[PDB]
Amino acid sequence: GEELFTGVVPILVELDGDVNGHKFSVRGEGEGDATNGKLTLKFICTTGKLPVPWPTLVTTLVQCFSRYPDHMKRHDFFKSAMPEGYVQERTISFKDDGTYKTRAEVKFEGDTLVNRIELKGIDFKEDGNILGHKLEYNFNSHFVYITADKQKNGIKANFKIRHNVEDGSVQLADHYQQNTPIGDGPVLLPDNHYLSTQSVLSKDPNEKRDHMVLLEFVTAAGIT
Ligand SMILES: [Mg+2]
Ligand SMILES: [Mg+2]
Ligand SMILES: [Mg+2]
Ligand SMILES: [Mg+2]
Ligand SMILES: [Mg+2]
Repeated sequence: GEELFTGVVPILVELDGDVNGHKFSVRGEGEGDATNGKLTLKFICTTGKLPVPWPTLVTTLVQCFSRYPDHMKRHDFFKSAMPEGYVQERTISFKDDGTYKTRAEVKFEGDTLVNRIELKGIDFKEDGNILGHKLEYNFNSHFVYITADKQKNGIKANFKIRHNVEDGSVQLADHYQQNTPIGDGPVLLPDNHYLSTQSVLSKDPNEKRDHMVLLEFVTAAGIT
């Protein structure tokens, strides 16, 4: 799949969500560039006002675009499954609050790398940090710790996302993640390694809808 990730690649993101009964959709459009490890995307709430904070959806809203050092190019599970793609499933547990269960299909449709997601959020506390919109419109940098799954012919990741809250606290969102290939093949099963992740959130001034502009930089490390 590498050759598919030389140069820039256009991206489409689709997310249908339901959190404590509130239903919504998100559409994301942009460009990735795995040589650099760089995404630039604009997501729009296609259905109205987003019932949850934009930052809680960042990890859900294309890890195939991780810049992999040449001395690790063989541990790049994500790229090795293209163009056919992968299923990405997570349990995201917000500390002291609800849980997101997500299922996404990531794959090429022609030229465009597509992310189509269903998200279901349960047990969210009314006027918690999430439903009570107390989270800052920013993001921190994280480590995403990956290991292979012999059995599923795939990988597992595990990381804790730290969301800044308006009172200066930190809402942890614990992430367990499971990826399995779609198409038929053996795929690249990595020894233990991580992704170093960095992200910046911003707004487009001439956009009258509720939206999120995202810049992300990701590179893989942990192997010498
Ligand atoms: Mg949509
Ligand atoms: Mg290198
Ligand atoms: Mg689901
Ligand atoms: Mg309960
Ligand atoms: Mg971290």
